[PDB]
Amino acid sequence: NEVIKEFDETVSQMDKAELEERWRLAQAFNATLKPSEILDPFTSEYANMLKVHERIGYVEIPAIDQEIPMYVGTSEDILQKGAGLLEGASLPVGGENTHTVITAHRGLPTAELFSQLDKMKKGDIFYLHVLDQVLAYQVDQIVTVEPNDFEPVLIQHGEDYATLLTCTPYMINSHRLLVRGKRIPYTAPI
Repeated sequence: NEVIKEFDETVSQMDKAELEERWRLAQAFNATLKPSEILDPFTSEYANMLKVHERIGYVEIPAIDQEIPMYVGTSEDILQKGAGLLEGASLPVGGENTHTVITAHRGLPTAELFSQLDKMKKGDIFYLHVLDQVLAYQVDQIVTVEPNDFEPVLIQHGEDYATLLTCTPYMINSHRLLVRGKRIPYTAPI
């Protein structure tokens, strides 16, 4: 809402060369990221090039009428206000051999957040708005796993993936719902 408008307003006032340089720095990070143990979020400075007044963009999910601001990390402060980029995952700038993981609560009293993520189906398309770029991902896999069974958020060579992660069943939170999309061609209108 206000936060998303503010983000896009700020970006539109930024220097084209700086936007380009920031983007390449994110790509460099994604090109050199080593596999690491990725923990369940519910129970740094490395993304600084993406930060615009602490936000790194937003995730747009037309299937559930959501546009949710994104931040770095999964602390409770972050998750009370938007979605968080998971520690150890790729930055949300795409590229071959990348897998970004974006997490949000299955609803809060005053924001639906990922409450309706269970409504998403294979073929649905969601969009990551990062700096002045918009990256489209099409849902190709939906699984629910125990917090201990987290292999599906790992980097797969040759692919460009983005997973939306929340808790499930609603209010029972015994498991995690992972909605995986694969990059499809899309560029924001100029």
